[PDB]
Amino acid sequence: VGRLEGKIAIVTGAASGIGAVTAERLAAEGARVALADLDAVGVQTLAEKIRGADGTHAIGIEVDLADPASVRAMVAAAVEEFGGLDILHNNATALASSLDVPVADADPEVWDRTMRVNLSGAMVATQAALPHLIARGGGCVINTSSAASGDLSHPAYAASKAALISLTRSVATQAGRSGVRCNAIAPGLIITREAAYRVMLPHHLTTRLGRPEDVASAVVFLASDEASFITGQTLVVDGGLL
Amino acid sequence: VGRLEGKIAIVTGAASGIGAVTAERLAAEGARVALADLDAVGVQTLAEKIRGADGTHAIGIEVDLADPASVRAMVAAAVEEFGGLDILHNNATALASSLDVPVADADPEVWDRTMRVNLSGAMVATQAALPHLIARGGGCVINTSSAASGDLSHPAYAASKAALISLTRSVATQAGRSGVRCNAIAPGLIITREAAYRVMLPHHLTTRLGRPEDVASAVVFLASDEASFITGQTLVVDGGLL
Amino acid sequence: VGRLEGKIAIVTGAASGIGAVTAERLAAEGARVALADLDAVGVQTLAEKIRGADGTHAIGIEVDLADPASVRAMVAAAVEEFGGLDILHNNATALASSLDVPVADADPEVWDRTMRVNLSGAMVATQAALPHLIARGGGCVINTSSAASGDLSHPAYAASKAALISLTRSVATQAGRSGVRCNAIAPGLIITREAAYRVMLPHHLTTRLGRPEDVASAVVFLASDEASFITGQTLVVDGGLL
Amino acid sequence: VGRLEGKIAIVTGAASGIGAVTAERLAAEGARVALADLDAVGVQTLAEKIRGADGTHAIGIEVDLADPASVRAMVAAAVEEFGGLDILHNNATALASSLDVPVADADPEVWDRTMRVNLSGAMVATQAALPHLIARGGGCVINTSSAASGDLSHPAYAASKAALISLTRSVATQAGRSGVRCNAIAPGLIITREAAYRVMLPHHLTTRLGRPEDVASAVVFLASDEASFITGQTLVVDGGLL
Repeated sequence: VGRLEGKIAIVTGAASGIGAVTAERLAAEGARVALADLDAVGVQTLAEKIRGADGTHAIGIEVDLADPASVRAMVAAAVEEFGGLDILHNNATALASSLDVPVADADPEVWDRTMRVNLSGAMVATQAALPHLIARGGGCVINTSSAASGDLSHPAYAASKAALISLTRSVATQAGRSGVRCNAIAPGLIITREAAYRVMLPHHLTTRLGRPEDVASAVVFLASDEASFITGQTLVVDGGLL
Repeated sequence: VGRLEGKIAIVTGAASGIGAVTAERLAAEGARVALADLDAVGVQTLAEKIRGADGTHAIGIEVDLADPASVRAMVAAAVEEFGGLDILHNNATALASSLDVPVADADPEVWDRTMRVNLSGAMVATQAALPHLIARGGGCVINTSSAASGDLSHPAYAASKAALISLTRSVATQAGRSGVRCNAIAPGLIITREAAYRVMLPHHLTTRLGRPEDVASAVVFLASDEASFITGQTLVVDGGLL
Repeated sequence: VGRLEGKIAIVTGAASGIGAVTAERLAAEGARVALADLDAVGVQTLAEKIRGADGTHAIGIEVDLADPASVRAMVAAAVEEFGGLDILHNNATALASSLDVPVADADPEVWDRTMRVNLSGAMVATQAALPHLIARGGGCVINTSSAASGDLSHPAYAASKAALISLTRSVATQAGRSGVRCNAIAPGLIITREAAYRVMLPHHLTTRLGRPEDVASAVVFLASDEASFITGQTLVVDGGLL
Repeated sequence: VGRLEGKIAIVTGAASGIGAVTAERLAAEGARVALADLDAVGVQTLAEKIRGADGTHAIGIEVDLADPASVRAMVAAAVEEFGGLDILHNNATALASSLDVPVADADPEVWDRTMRVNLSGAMVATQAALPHLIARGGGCVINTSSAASGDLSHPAYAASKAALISLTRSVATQAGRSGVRCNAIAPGLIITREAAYRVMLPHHLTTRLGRPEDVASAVVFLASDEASFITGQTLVVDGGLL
C-alpha cells in the first residue's frame, strides 16, 4: 500500500522544514528512515514521533555536512541500523541567507562555507552511499537545493544550486551502469504562515504558494520504482515562478 | 484509494502504445476516461476492455487531430459523457517516422503534416479543454511528445517536440492564473520485445530500456493533486539517453 | 579589411528590418550578397543602393518562403550570380503578429501558416543551400527567429522559434562532418524610435533597447572564419530581457 | 582599426594557454591590458613581448586567485596603471585535473580548492572591478571556464563551471542597471599538438579541434561595443562536442 514499502532511506537536513516533512512522508509510505541533521535533539525527537511506541522504522543521527568524516560516519550508522540502503535524499537558515548578499557586497568566506556544506556535503554523502546502493542492486540519490527577484540576491545559494545540478548529472552518468539513479529537485518559494507572503501570488503561475509537502511528494515519486527510468533530471517545483 | 479518484481525463492517441497504456493506468487509478484516436474501432475495443461488461467509466471517441472541428467535437462529447474535465493528456507511426528523413532529403509536406498533427492538434485540444478545466476549479494539461540516433534523424519530429514544449510554457503562463497547470513529458526510447534493442543499452545510463508504463507513471504523478505546484515543466523520461 | 572578404551570402527577409540592415552590413564587410524577400521591388531597390550605380556585389531576388519551389529557385539564382555560396542567413509582420493571439483565441490556420513560413521555409532554404556550402569547402547557416509580453502572447511565434532552434541543432549535427556550421540568433525586443518603448527599459538589464545593428553584428561574428569552432549554438541578443 | 581601441582590460590566468593568447589578441585589437597570473615571471615576460621596445600598453601583475586580498590588490594596480577599466576577463593545470577524479574516489579538499579558485576568485575579481566599470560609464565582465566523455570525469571542474555560469547571471542581473554586461564562454576541447588528439574528431561536429584563438575571438566579440546588447549569456565554443 505504501509507495516505498521495504525501502531504506537517508534524509539529511531532516530536523525541520522540507527535510522533516519529507522524512515523515517517506516513513508514511513504508520506508525505513535515517533522519540526519546538525540538530541532534530535533532529529531524535522527530525519529521518536515517527516510531510511535511500537515502531522501529526511524532513527535520528547527528551529522555535520561540512565535516566529511561526520558525513561518512552518518551513512555507516544508517546502514548498520537498517542493514542496507535504497534512497539517499541530500537536503541543503534565515541568518544564513541574510549573509548571502548581492555580489557587490558578497563575503568570499560565506561563498566558501556555502559550497562546503551544500555541495561538498552532498558529494561526500553520495560517495559514501554509492557502494551500498550498488550492492542493493541499485537505488537512487535525490538532491534538493534549498527554497528560492531571486537572481537579484542570494548569489552564493544560486551558484551552489547550479553546482548541485551538475553533481546530479555527474553521478547519474558515473553510477548509471551500476543501477543508480540520480535526480535533483529545485523548489521555488516554499512556505514552511502563507498569508504574510501573498504579495508573491501574482508572480506565481499557480493560485497558491508552495508547501513542504510539494517537495516531499516529488521525492516520493522520484524515489519510487515507477520512476526508475528517470535519471539525471532536475524537477522544478515552483508553481511557475521561474 | 486510486491516486486519481473522482477525476475525468481525456487521452488522445489512446488506441495503442503509450496512449493506450496510459488510458488503462488512469482508469486503474480511479479516473473516468475518454479515449480518443483516429482508429475508431481500436479505441472502442479498449474502452470496452477498461469498462468491463457492466462498467461505465471509459468511452472511446473517434478523432482526427489534424482537423480542428473533429478535435472540438471530441472534447465536447467527453465532457457531455462525464459532466466535466480534470485532465487533458495530449499524446503525439513507424511509416510516418520512416518518412521523417534527415534534412538533406526532407520533404516539406511531411514537416507541414507533422506540425498540423503534433502541434496544432494539441493546441486546439488544449484550447477546447481550457474553459472546462477552469470551470471545474482548475486542472491540468499534459503534453507527451513522441518517443525518440537522436538529432541525426527525424528532424521534423524533433522540431515539433520543441514546439510542443514552447506550447506547454505558453499555456502554463496564460492559464495559470485560472488554476490550470500545463506540463510536458519527453519520452526517450520506449519499447511498446526488449531483446532486439539490446545494442542500445550502453547508450543508456539505466540498466534497462523504457516501457510505456514509465510514461504512464509520470502522467499519473503530474495529473495528481500532490503535483499541483508543478507547471511549465518538462519531465524527461529517457533513462539518461540524453 | 572587411571581416567577410570574398564571401558569398544569401539573406532572406532582406527587404526591411533586420534582414535589410544585416544585408547592408554583410556587403560592407566585403561579402557578395543575394537579397531575398516577398517584396520584389523593395529588395531590388535595396540591392541597387548597396551596389551603387556601378557596383555588382548585390542582387535582389523575389522569393515566397512558403513555397518550396520558389525557395529552391532563389538559392539557384544566387549561386548562378556569384558562382558559389558561403553563408545562408534565414530571417523569419505587425498585422501577422496581431493575428498571433493567446491560445484561448488562437486560430489553427495562423499556426499552420506560421510553421510553413518560419520553419519549413528555413528548412527548404537550408536543404537547397547545403550542397553548395559543402562543395565550397564548408560554410554556415544562421537562423534568426523573429524579435520578441513574452510567453503571455504570440504563442505560434514562440512555438516556431523553438522549432527553429531544433532545426538548427538537427542541421549542425547532420552537416558538421561535411564542414557546415549552423547557429541560431534569438533577438529580444528590437526597435527597427526608442522613445515610445521607454516603459520597457526597466524590464531590460542593459540601459538601452535593441537595434537591428545588434543582430547584424552577431551575424557578422557567427558568419566569420574566427567563429568556425562554433556550431549548434543559440546566441540570445536581448539585453537581458529573458 | 582595432575592434577594442581605447579599451582597458584585465585578463587573469594570462601566463599561458587561452589567457595568454587572449591577452595578446586584446592588445592587438588596441586594448591596454593588465595580464595577471600566479606565475609572476611568465606574465612579465609576455607583457614585455606585447609592449615591444616602444609600447606601454601591457603590464604583468602577480595574483593568487584563491587570496581575496591578492585579487583586490591586482585590480587596483591595473586601474592605477591605466587610469580606468572596461573589460574584466576571468580565466579559470594537468595535475590539477588529474586530481579531479570521478565522484566515487573524489577528494572533498580538491572540490573545496577548486571552488575557492575558480568561483570565489572570479566573484572577488568581479566585485573589485564593478565600481570601476560603472564609473567608466559601463563595461563588461567575461567569465571563461577551463577547457572540457566529460561527465564521466572531472566532476569538480564541471560543478564549478556551472556555478560560474550562475555567477555570470547573478552579475548581469545585479549590475545591468548600471551599464555592466556579464557573459560566459564555455570552451570545449581546446588544443594548446593537434595530431595526438585526432581520435576525438568524430565526436566533434566541426572538421577540426579547438584552438585558443577560438576562445580569444569570442572574447573580442563579447568585449566589443557591437555586442553591447548581449548579457547574461553563455557562448559555447566546442565545435559541437556538446
